[PDB]
Amino acid sequence: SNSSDSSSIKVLKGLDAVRKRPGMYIGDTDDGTGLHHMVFEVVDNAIDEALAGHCKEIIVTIHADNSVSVQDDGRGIPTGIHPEEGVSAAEVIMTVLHAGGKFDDNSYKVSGGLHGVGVSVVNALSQKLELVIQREGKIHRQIYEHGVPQAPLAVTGETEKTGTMVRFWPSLETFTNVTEFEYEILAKRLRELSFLDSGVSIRLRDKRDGKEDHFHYEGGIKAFVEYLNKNKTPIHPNIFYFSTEKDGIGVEVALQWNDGFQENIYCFTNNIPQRDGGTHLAGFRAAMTRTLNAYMDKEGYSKKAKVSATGDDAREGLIAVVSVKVPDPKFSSQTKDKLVSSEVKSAVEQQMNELLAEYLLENPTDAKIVVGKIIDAARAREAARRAREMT
Amino acid sequence: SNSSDSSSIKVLKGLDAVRKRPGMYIGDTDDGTGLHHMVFEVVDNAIDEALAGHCKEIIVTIHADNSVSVQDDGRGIPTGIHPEEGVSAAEVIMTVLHAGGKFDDNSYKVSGGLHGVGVSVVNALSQKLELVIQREGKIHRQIYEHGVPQAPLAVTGETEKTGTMVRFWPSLETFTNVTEFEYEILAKRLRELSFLDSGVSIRLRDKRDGKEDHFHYEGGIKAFVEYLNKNKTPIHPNIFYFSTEKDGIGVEVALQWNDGFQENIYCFTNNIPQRDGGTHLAGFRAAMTRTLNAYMDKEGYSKKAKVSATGDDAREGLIAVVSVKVPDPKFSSQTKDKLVSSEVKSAVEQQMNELLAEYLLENPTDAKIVVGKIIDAARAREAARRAREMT
Ligand SMILES: Nc1ncnc2c1ncn2[C@@H]1O[C@H](COP(=O)(O)OP(=O)(O)NP(=O)(O)O)[C@@H](O)[C@H]1O
Ligand SMILES: Nc1ncnc2c1ncn2[C@@H]1O[C@H](COP(=O)(O)OP(=O)(O)NP(=O)(O)O)[C@@H](O)[C@H]1O
Repeated sequence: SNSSDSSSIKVLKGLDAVRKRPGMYIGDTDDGTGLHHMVFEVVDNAIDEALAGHCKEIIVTIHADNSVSVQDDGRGIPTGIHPEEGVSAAEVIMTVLHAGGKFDDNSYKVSGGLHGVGVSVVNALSQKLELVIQREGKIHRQIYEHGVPQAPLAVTGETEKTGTMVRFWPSLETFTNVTEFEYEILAKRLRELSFLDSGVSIRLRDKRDGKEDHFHYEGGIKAFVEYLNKNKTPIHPNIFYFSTEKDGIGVEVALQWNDGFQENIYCFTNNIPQRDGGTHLAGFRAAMTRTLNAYMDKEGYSKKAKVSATGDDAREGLIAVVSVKVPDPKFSSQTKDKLVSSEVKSAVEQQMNELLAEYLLENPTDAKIVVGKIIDAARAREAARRAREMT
Repeated sequence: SNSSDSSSIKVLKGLDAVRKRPGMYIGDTDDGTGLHHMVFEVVDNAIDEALAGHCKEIIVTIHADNSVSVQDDGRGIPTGIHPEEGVSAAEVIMTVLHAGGKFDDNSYKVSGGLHGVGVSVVNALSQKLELVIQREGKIHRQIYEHGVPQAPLAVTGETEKTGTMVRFWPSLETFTNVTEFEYEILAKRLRELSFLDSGVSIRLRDKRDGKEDHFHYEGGIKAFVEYLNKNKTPIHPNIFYFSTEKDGIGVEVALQWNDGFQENIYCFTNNIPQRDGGTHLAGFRAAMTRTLNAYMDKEGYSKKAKVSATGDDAREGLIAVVSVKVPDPKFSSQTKDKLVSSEVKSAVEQQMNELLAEYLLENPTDAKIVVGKIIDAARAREAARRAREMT
């Protein structure tokens, strides 16, 4: 009719569709976030090996030629010929969307990975990708150029070591504006990951200027909160912390208040951060609001001060880390920005409701100092409300 | 623990990936978000036929059995066998991810659709999908059960009409909790869709209770702003408006302030709404702040008042519709909640900076009034600010 022939229907094979529409896969290819998510897509997979108790060291290097390599010491990507595909499993996971060992809990009981597209997306959006896999006594190597394998995966040598090293050179045909890696952006994620995974040595090297770091904090998310408050001024001594595992879901929370008025809840799901929060954030906020007000009410603070007390008043100056371990998580996007697994909200809420209530009662000084802050917040808030009329 | 062989890696063929990980394709499958998005994936395709100037009526029906059908009087899905797929173009689009006519401007100059995934995702997550294509004098029908054709696309009759009808029954194996359609959620989308597409009769029929709607507004986004403000109180007679197309990007804005204090900015890219905003919102906000502030300064308002006038105060009680019409749009998620194409920010900002400036000049009464509002808001920002940090 109007160029509406059957031939007007174009089918994009292989990785063509991701290069064509990088947005739904990698996110923002302009503001520099999707470019860094490229390093993160690889790292996450290494962290997944760490979760399964395999990888205990990860080395991220920014090279002078504007490429990053992520080397881990896990089991290594499977190298054997695929039973259904005909080429090495290594090649399958790199060239096929929705191909991966994370479609069940057989290789990874709990993992951030689940889409079977992460590393293939990086490979697709890369001018070149070098893959070196050590496992089953052999060193394996394979070079890619825009997702297309240059030769079949080759056994280049012998080794007793196990591991996977993926080095990629992002395609500037995809990424614009921000085209070079930024050390600090990598350092932040890597540092938190270290806090989230004690025992895992994470080294960050920058071959452009020689800078480097070695994150191996062992204090967990409690030390993480301490870190988040370093150039802050916490108002109470006892960081509220708990780590439960109920109905197959793990919820770990560490939090503390400061004298500032900024709210900062860092939410994670199987170590993947949720910029857009989600069900865990929801369960956490509803739980903290119910609990804090419940304490103010039963303790008469609400009565004393006739204070409203809202979530916002409560979250003012809050530094909290909420990490959940979910067997089969759900994300509303490929970049795991929002957690949509409904069952998680209750999981976090139940635990926050019970355990935080306990915290308040067990830590009177802390509870009081915090309640004061809330009341004061509710006061200044409504004072400003009344100040509208009293202009 | 050690489960890592080539057989470990699974490859989800066809629509299995979507059924496996519906989230990265349709979003939240439990709160109703994804459920209604299913309908919207369909409607959008019809709206693109409408943007292409081929569809004038769209009838969306919520059936008693909780299925929804969308009928359009457009070109109809290509029924001709696909050159390389060896199956009808209609079946290709319905069962193959990344297959459609939006990978170029041949069938559609501009279109919200671009992923070649929308309606196949729908079918994938539908326990049943009925397809009826009235094309080239013939009626073509085909039934799918969970993405699988029950029989090839068959010609069932003769016809004088062209159009596409997709009735789908969501899979309860996918969708949970909110599984019944909400008329209001559909009505809102369609009514704004009617505003964005003058000349397209959009009908809503609820076969559960007999409720019906027929949106066919012609005042464009200006009527849209009137509509949005009718429940409120606009403070100035003239709605700011312009429709330009520079550098290949069409940008159309319509705004008006009400004496309230909320900010209601609706952003669309090819009629697709952006809940999370994006580059068009960024440019809009920027140009808005700059223009007004510039006006307040040149007209000496600030030289008297002694205020900074931040955008957030300039946007109080504002209602605006920002519709961009871009060739190759970029979204950071399949659901398209945030536009990431950087070139649109410059586009919206420049256009706004020019015409908004002119508007304040060409419309004094309005300008002084709005500025009056801004002033009171910025002043109140500081009055409330005083009491705020005054206990
Ligand atoms: N460092 C690694 N060590 C071992 N196996 C790896 C590594 N990276 C990738 N793999 C395997 O290859 C797979 C496919 O990886 P990937 O393409 O990135 O998808 P994924 O693991 O499903 N997660 P996601 O980012 O949600 O798409 C995972 O299923 C792992 O089994
Ligand atoms: N009602 C309709 N009328 C005419 N053509 C249609 C209709 N629906 C779908 N089509 C054709 O089939 C296609 C595939 O639709 P779809 O699977 O839903 O992807 P899309 O249009 O690329 N958009 P998106 O949601 O971004 O993936 C479009 O590319 C149209 O050419």
